[PDB]
Amino acid sequence: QCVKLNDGHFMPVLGFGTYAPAEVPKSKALEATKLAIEAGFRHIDSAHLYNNEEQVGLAIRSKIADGSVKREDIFYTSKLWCNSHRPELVRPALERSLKNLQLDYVDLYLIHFPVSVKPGEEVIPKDENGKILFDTVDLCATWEAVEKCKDAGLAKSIGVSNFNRRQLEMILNKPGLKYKPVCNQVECHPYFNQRKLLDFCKSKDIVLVAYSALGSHREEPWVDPNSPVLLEDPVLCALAKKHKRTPALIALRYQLQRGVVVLAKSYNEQRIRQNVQVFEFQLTSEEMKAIDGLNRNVRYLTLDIFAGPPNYPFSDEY
Ligand SMILES: NC(=O)c1ccc[n+]([C@@H]2O[C@H](COP(=O)([O-])OP(=O)(O)OC[C@H]3O[C@@H](n4cnc5c(N)ncnc54)[C@H](OP(=O)(O)O)[C@@H]3O)[C@@H](O)[C@H]2O)c1
Ligand SMILES: Cc1ccc(Cl)c(Nc2ccccc2C(=O)O)c1Cl
Repeated sequence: QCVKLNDGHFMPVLGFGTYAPAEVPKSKALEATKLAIEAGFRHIDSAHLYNNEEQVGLAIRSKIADGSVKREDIFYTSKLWCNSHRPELVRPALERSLKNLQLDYVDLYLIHFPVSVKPGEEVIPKDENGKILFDTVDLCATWEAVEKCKDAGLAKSIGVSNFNRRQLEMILNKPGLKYKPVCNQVECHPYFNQRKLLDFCKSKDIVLVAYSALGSHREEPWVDPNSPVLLEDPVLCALAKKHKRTPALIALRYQLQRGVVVLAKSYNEQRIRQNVQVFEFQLTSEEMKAIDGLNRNVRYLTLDIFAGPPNYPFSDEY
């Protein structure tokens, strides 16, 4: 149920997504994460950006309090947001997440997105024309500061998110590198299966962690409603009928069988319980190949909001 990371720690291969659209009230993240843990999730994904770490930590700590799990059974990821890329601000951001969580360490701390914005409590600062107030930070300098968080024991493992290949080689080839990224958390699903980036990550012992593995929240204005609905896919639905599963389950199983660690968000008790059944069955080689054909280079989360600056990850081929 776990993949060994390039730093020797273990990451459960199914992870619970906690991000939800802003309209969802904060209290739902607490109850959803508790259900997820009860249902069998041990890997929990959050971030400063999500504004739920107080609730997600309470949920985690509640299931420790009631004897469900031990701290060491839980793999909790946080992420450094773009307003704290500056080296001096990286540890303060990690310590703020920890005080919010009331946890002593995160199992994994990621650079969330490689484009920096102006420091300040505003996660998306903007000028009067509505344009983003970008910042100028050496991402290698950011990484050195993330590394010291591992030195200090505040983050068991460290990694990146939304990095392309050239950005991974920039970390990888940096002089004096102490710690490789253990993972690169990116959008990945049968409509955007990241085959090329996945093959690169493997080459460097970097785990690819798939987000929007189920086709994403589809929340406007982040995703176009005219994009195809992954979970309405004819092939996924046929494999669902054949296996007596669901299309979400097919989508999730596909990643596990190609060596991708897979996130899955849901605030619904029924589907939270359904999704941990990804371990109960398996796809054949021919079904895997059919799902491979579904690729349409369809990115749900383009994050145009942050395009323009060079660090914008999604302009390269991969
Ligand atoms: N840049 C980043 O690092 C980044 C970006 C995006 C996401 N993420 C992270 O990774 C997670 C990925 O999820 P996501 O939020 O993009 O969405 P997702 O996991 O791809 O899909 C979530 C959506 O699918 C629905 N769903 C869940 N289980 C289902 C099931 N069994 N059957 C049918 N529908 C189901 C959910 O509705 P219900 O809640 O009603 O079930 C919700 O509308 C996020 O929560 C977040 O932790 C990271
Ligand atoms: C503005 C901006 C820029 C980059 C990312 Cl990664 C995000 N993050 C998300 C955007 C939409 C939905 C979910 C997220 C997420 O990171 O989970 C945002 Cl809000």
